[PDB]
Amino acid sequence: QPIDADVTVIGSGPGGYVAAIKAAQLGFKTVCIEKNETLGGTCLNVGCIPSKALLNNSHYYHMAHGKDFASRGIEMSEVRLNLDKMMEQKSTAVKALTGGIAHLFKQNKVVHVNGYGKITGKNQVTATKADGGTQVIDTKNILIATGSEVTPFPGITIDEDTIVSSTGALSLKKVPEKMVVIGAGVIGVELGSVWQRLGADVTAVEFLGHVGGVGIDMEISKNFQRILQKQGFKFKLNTKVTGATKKSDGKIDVSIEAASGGKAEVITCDVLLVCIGRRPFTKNLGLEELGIELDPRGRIPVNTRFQTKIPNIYAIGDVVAGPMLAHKAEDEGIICVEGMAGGAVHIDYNCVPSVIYTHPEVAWVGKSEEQLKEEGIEYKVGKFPFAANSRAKTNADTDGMVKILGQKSTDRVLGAHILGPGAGEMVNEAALALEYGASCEDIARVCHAHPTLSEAFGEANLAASFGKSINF
Amino acid sequence: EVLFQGPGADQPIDADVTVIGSGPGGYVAAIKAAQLGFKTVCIEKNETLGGTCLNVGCIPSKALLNNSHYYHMAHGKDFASRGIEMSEVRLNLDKMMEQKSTAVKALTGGIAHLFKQNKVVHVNGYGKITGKNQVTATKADGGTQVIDTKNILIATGSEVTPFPGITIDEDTIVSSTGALSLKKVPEKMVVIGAGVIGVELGSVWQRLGADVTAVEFLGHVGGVGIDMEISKNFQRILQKQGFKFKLNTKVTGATKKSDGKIDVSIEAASGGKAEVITCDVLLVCIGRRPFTKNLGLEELGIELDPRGRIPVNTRFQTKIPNIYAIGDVVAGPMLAHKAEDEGIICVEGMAGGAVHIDYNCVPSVIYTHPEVAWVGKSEEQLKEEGIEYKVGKFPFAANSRAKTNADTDGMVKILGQKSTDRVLGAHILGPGAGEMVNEAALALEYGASCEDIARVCHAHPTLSEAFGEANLAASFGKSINF
Ligand SMILES: Cc1cc2nc3c(=O)[nH]c(=O)nc-3n(C[C@H](O)[C@H](O)[C@H](O)COP(=O)(O)OP(=O)(O)OC[C@H]3O[C@@H](n4cnc5c(N)ncnc54)[C@H](O)[C@@H]3O)c2cc1C
Ligand SMILES: Cc1cc2nc3c(=O)[nH]c(=O)nc-3n(C[C@H](O)[C@H](O)[C@H](O)COP(=O)(O)OP(=O)(O)OC[C@H]3O[C@@H](n4cnc5c(N)ncnc54)[C@H](O)[C@@H]3O)c2cc1C
Repeated sequence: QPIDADVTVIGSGPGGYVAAIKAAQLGFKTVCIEKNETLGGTCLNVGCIPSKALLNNSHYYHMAHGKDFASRGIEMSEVRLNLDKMMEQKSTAVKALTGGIAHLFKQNKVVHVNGYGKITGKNQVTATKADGGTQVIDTKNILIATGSEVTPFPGITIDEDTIVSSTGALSLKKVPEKMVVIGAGVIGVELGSVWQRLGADVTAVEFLGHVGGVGIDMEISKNFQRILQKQGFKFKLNTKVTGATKKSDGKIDVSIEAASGGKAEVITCDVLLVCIGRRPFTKNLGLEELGIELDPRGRIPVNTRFQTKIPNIYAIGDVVAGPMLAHKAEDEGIICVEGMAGGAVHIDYNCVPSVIYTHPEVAWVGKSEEQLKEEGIEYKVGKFPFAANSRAKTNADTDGMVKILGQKSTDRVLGAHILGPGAGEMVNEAALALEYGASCEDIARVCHAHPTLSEAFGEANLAASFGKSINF
Repeated sequence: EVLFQGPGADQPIDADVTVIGSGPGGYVAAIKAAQLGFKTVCIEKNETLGGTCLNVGCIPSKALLNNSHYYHMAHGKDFASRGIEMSEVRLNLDKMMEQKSTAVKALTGGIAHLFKQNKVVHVNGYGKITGKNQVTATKADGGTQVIDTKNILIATGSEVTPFPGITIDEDTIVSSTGALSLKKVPEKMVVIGAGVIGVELGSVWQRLGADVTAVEFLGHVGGVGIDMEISKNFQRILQKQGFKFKLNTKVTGATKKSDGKIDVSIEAASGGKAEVITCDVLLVCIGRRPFTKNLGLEELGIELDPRGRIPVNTRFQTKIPNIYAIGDVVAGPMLAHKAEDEGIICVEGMAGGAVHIDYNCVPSVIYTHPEVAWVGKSEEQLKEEGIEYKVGKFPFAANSRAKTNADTDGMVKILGQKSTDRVLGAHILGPGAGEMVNEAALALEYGASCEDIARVCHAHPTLSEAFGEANLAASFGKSINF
């Protein structure tokens, strides 16, 4: 009863489920092992999918309940939130896509093994089911796609009741009266804004001086924070949390101080969301016994084919270095297995976009101004505001700008940074541009349809290339 | 103000470039010509700048499409399915029209401010070319102003094409202009022509509560060059929304009746099956055509083509070499971004630059919900050119952003060259088509392959992943998620 495979994938998130599918499409006898009830990993079950659903639903709530719909002649006397039903739309979307992956596995003849996978030899993986039953897979290659987990806050114990991670925050049973968020990174700002739109009094506390996490352009970050403050989202930047006490009355007392030191203070809230980071997950996988050592941050070191020290054991996604993003994991999955089959293996982390699905959105790809200064690159800047864009103006949705960074000597686009409507979709045109080594002039000369938000991308590139846009 | 020459301002002007018309082609050409260091004049006959597009075209239409879509989401099922519960969703049409008007006004004022900032001299009057190097503007007060100029750029745009025997009065018989400003939602509307303008304006009124039928002489919706499979799928979706179609049908006449309603007589296009349909508002949108009235063309010897366009060469020169023409008044797709691009490169050409534009990289968009957008070649075009191609498709129903948003109609279709994998056409029916097609336009500019695009790290979850998936299916034979 051992299964014989060519490729055994441990984990079914964006890295592993896509790697399983592609490996099957390339002709490899393929197994995928998953410990959880459903397939899809962090992204589908407790990440990107439920968060974007709540961002969409909460945005439309705000449009209806606030001023926006009345200003377009859509009149309603009495707009009410039904939170159970909003959660149910979220849950339905999750269920359909997790079902979708099960179908795709059958369609592609990927064998799904349920259980906790442990590498029990160079060419062997053992999955242990919840009742203790085992299934052994003897296998040519092993692909580790075990992903990430929440980074705990030392001294504060998450219980998913009143002190929640992202997981708990995606499923609160009612709108909290007061919420504090620790970490103003991408996840914190998205979940904070959801709850703020729905009625919560929300403050994010962040040790650093800016919101939106690592690599966000500083000017874009400042402009983004100012807009969110005007919506009602409060921030205490440059601020340390010392501790948090669960109280007898169900509330929480949170002690903070300036990050440099000084001014202690206590803030009370009904829910504390702890989202200071995420970290690679390799627990009880069998690495120590194989001699595969981790790097100081818990990642598995790999070569450019994604091979560990043991050349038939591979790793991809949130368990390895680079941006902890679902598209990044997916592409590492694809190219790893293409490599197994003898092909070239390339991904360029500089061409991997980041998106924040707030309203307004934020999105960027390539280098920020700060990165270009660190590196000593000589660059120029083009900017165009959405207030001068015809589609944004027609939609009455005009916050933000596109900022382009270009190289003086060659006019090469080095980075694209977008704050405003449609940023998430627009950054894909920018990623193609960076992949192709576009000049700012090339982008300015594309015949962008009129009226589109994309025209602002064209115009900011014109400003960088020629010195001046047309419409501003 | 030397920069505004209205009634009363009639001294002779000297210019390097005189642009006749302030639509997307003309106003942008003026701005760019000034930025290149030419002494530039733009002449406009109407009370506001920005032409057809700003005043009676793209801008007000897009505003009503956006607002009417939201009304649909609120008033039907969508908002309730997200737990957003509302008592009594009511249409305030005056207030919706007012949002539209506000946007138009801010953008027309925007162009006036840009002309100032760039030192473009705005002459308010009817321009007529009165010599190889001369334009005379006649103003509203009867006065005249001579511009002695080295180059002339004709950007006089287009007008609605009339329907013989049906008089547009902008009351119950409207053009696109009248349809953009109706006082009330008609109980029933007939639309003559199922081109882009017709389906957009139909759909607006359908959403707002009208019963709508479009009558079209050809066998498909969405105008010339739309891919036939995309057209059929789109038509089907619009039928399920409640928008009726009579294709392969000609209108033989219309009569305004004593009850205020209109009887529209129709037949099969080939003949027979005579029939009458009745409506409260009749929208006539069979086409648009180039506008060159009283421009001085005959006197100069500039002969028009049989469709009324001004023939020009690859630098946009007419047969008189210092007289140029761009935009809706020349050949090619009658589109704002097309006009604007011709304008820019024409004036770069006057300054000594290269003049290049690849029409196979010019997208078209329909701003319905779902949107339709495309660029490059359709299947029908590739067949008739004898090009060997392969197809990749990916449905929005398998895309995570579309699914999460419960916004899943349509697909992306990519056509790639059977041997080289070169992208030859991209055709998108669904949410976000208008924005997404610009990624495809950029790809086509480079001569990119299906593989090239499949390997771009599109962000997750985005609609654009469907674009990547369809390219992957075209390149490798199979996508990941379908
Ligand atoms: C709240 C939130 C929102 C997010 N939003 C976005 C977004 O909008 N865009 C974006 O790009 N990214 C987003 N992310 C990040 C994204 O979820 C991750 O980058 C992505 O899931 C990583 O994919 P992966 O395949 O490497 O690992 P994961 O998705 O973490 O999957 C790892 C899988 O392996 C399983 N597993 C682990 N060990 C074993 C074992 N020994 N045996 C069996 N199974 C095992 C796990 O149970 C899990 O299913 C978000 C994350 C969170 C928490
Ligand atoms: C309802 C509607 C919806 C549309 N939607 C879209 C869309 O979504 N996207 C898109 O790309 N296109 C759209 N279009 C088409 C678009 O409006 C045109 O292709 C575009 O305006 C053409 O630009 P132009 O500069 O060539 O001419 P025009 O915009 O027609 O401008 C010509 C200008 O010249 C002026 N003029 C003419 N003759 C003279 C003279 N002798 N002296 C002085 N002034 C003169 C006119 O008054 C006018 O202001 C739409 C059109 C309509 C009617």
